[PDB]
Amino acid sequence: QSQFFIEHILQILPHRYPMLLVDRITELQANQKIVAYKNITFNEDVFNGHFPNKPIFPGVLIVEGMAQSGGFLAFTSLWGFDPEIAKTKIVYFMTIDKVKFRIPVTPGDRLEYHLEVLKHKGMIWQVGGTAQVDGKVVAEAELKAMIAER
Amino acid sequence: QSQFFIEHILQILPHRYPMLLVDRITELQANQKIVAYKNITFNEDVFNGHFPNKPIFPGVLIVEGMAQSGGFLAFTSLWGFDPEIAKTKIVYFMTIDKVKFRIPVTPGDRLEYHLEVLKHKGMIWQVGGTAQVDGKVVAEAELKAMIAERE
Amino acid sequence: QFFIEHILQILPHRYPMLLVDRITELQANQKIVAYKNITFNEDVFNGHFPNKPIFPGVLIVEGMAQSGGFLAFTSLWGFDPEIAKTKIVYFMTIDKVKFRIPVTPGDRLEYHLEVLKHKGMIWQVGGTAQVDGKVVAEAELKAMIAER
Amino acid sequence: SQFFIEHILQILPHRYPMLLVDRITELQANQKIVAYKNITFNEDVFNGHFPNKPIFPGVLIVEGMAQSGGFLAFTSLWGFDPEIAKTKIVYFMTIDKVKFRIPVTPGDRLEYHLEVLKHKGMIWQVGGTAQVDGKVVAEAELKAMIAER
Amino acid sequence: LQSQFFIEHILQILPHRYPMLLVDRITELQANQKIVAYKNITFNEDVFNGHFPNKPIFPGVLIVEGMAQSGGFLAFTSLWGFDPEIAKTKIVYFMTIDKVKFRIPVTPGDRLEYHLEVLKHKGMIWQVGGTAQVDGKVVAEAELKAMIAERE
Amino acid sequence: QSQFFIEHILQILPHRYPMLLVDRITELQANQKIVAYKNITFNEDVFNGHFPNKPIFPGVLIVEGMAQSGGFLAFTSLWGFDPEIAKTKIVYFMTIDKVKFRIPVTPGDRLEYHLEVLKHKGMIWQVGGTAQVDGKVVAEAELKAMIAERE
Ligand SMILES: O=C(N/N=C/c1cc(Br)c(O)c(Br)c1O)c1ccc(Cl)cc1
Ligand SMILES: O=C(N/N=C/c1cc(Br)c(O)c(Br)c1O)c1ccc(Cl)cc1
Ligand SMILES: [Cl-]
Ligand SMILES: [Cl-]
Ligand SMILES: [Cl-]
Ligand SMILES: [Cl-]
Ligand SMILES: [Cl-]
Ligand SMILES: [Cl-]
Repeated sequence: QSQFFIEHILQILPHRYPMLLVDRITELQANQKIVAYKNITFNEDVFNGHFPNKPIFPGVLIVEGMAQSGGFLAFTSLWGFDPEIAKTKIVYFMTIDKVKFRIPVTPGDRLEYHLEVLKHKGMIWQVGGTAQVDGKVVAEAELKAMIAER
Repeated sequence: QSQFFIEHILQILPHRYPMLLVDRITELQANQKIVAYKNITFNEDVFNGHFPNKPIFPGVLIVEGMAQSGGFLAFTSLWGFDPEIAKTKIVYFMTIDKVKFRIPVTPGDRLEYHLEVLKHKGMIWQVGGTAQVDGKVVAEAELKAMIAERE
Repeated sequence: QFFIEHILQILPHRYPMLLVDRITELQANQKIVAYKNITFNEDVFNGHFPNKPIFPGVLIVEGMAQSGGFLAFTSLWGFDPEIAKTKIVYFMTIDKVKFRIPVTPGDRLEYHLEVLKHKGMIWQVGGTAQVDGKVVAEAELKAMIAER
Repeated sequence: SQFFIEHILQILPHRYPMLLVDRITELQANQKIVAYKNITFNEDVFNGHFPNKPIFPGVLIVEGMAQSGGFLAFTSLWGFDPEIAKTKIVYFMTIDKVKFRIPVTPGDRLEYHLEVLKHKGMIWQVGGTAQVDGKVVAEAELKAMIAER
Repeated sequence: LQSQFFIEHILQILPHRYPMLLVDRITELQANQKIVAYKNITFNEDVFNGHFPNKPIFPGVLIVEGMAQSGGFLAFTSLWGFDPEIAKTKIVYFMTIDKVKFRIPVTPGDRLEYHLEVLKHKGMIWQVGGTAQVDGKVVAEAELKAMIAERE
Repeated sequence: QSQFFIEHILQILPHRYPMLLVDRITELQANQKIVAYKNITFNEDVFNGHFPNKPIFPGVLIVEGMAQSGGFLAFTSLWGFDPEIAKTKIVYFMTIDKVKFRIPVTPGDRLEYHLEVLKHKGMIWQVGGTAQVDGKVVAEAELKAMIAERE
């Protein structure tokens, strides 16, 4: 497909509350790129501690959302939307590089992940891109993952 | 004076996690109307139970969100943006009428509240409006809440 | 009576949105009496409100809808956990609700719903929420049972 | 003789999700207390105790009796005094003769019945039962120690 | 029957789940005799939000609960060995708790070690006693009798 | 000093539940290095979703933990144990580089943070190091953080 909602995302990723950080897929081009996003609301538990009276979505969780997006891209590229096969795979994330945070993310923001395949050799996938809020780059990162059996 | 962010909301409304359901205020007209919104994400505890495998933002919480929007409008119309006064006030729901849910709200939606003051007298405010997602009415509601000093 | 275990087999709601603990009375297509205990040990109170525990008015209504939901499921298909696991419930309308007394921890929130009208999966009920014999709230609502 | 959650919050230092006393229905200084905690499915504890079979932890029933006994010990000496309450801490040294007879589930009103067995200085020993609708669901003896915060 | 079991194995034997599964690993196990396990204590636990604000103390009753779960694992395990399918139909219940003594407060950063020994077993009835230790020191003492019952 | 417990960490770091991922500091050298750790237990909410029936501590949270240790070093380096000045600040992640995840971290693990100061000037600190479990490197990373006025 091209558009995947939360119910579809749930069938592909093993992630669940409170670590499923991708609400909807707006664009998906097999083996090339994925545009998705996660809404940022105050009503999230992480905001209880990050930080009191100063709600700021954790930079490491922006990268996690990006990794998740990359993982969905990789998986669908190999087997498409296949819930059955999804249950038998795992995407190990081996490395993270060139991460830069330019603007803080906060409640009310629509955190949009933009990832593209940088390299794919065998079970290894290298993805990179940015996270954006209303058109502006809020962060960037590269990630390398390996695909294996669960 | 017309747009407020989560920090400004925290200084006005007494609500807190997991019952602070307004993330940002986009426009505000004293004693008249207010437009605000709350982002809906899967990463909300309410979804563990509503319902398993089928994330649906609870209709009653959409109404709560509209009430809180009215509350913000009510408080600032009264004392303006005054945190020290807001600090010791709570808000009680008095009545709810003519609410209709038209479209289910799910993760990924930007729930936009549109409230207009139908009548107010002292601490008693009567608002009515809609909750919208991508310009479409997903809910209609009318409510009356009371602002009161913690005692 | 129907205890939490039975309620779980019929209603699709789960933590932290399952707000009915026990069903004390049930009369098909007529009325249902049930309740939910209110204790400080509930997450909602962390935010409603700090230093002043007030059970949310909208949750009192949710508790009434669920009570009504249980009446709809059983009136429709009897106590059938199998048919129940395929359905969910949507709120359609809420009207004429009034809150008279705040519900707080230590209260036994009793739901009293009667059937006003029904047709197919669409049920309209109304009644009150009571604490120690006094009406703390009134309400009318219409909900729809659907295939998830 | 009757304290509601706000009063309880001013005396006990416990907070969510460890404040296990909702209301105090009876209190005789140096003698006894009767209080209760409502049990509802809407409690986080039930997610794991246990999945598909909600049962209020027996050790949490004891904790509730401890908190009640500590509330008794404290108010007996200083009464309803929020200010002093902040300068003291009632922790427990021992717990004994505990027995569980009936499982406590969502829908039950868990009533704590503690009495002062003996006390000397800041060391108080209470004991009694946990009851649901008139029946004994548990019994226990505890020895608290009141010290400076 | 092995002597070391990790969380993956504990999850298959005990029915407890978040936030009441209080045993993270088993370091030694001896059928009908004893068990040594532990639970890591971190600030990132919901219980510390209210016990207590600004002064995180791991609840004494939870230390006891942890010892009971250890004894429970030992009991079931001594009887059926590592049998997940059967474990799934049994459940251990507290019958009594006696001689509980709290000696030292447990706090975030501590490794709460459970040392339980079988004082008497007879069918589904098990009486165990032991201590909760932190860095070699006894922080708690307890004794309890449990029952292995049917889940239905 | 050289060792701080949870009560000291609370008075310095702005992080609270569920994002305070450092439990104890075992070694600290002003402007040079720090060794701290966070206990890993199944009794953590994060494990409900990462992942069901297969608890693994999130790699990004391991880095976050290293960042917090660095932040604790940075602050006490410039102000010592000063709770009054500590509450007038937060820390912002600026960059992360060279992170390798070698071994999965699970309940029962004592996640040890080893960080050294690579560069530092003003409120800008650059640290790098590893996260260890029973003396084995389970991860590596470099990061730059900034201590900023709460405003
Ligand atoms: O160690 C694991 N790493 N990654 C799992 C995983 C799987 C997919 Br599919 C994915 O898109 C991503 Br991102 C993952 O992290 C893992 C191990 C077991 C399970 Cl059941 C799930 C995940
Ligand atoms: O320190 C204990 N209990 N409570 C302590 C405590 C609580 C709050 Br509230 C407080 O502000 C402070 Br000063 C305390 O020491 C304790 C003392 C002994 C054991 Cl064996 C276990 C716990
Ligand atoms: Cl950050
Ligand atoms: Cl709904
Ligand atoms: Cl209300
Ligand atoms: Cl139990
Ligand atoms: Cl304790
Ligand atoms: Cl990971």
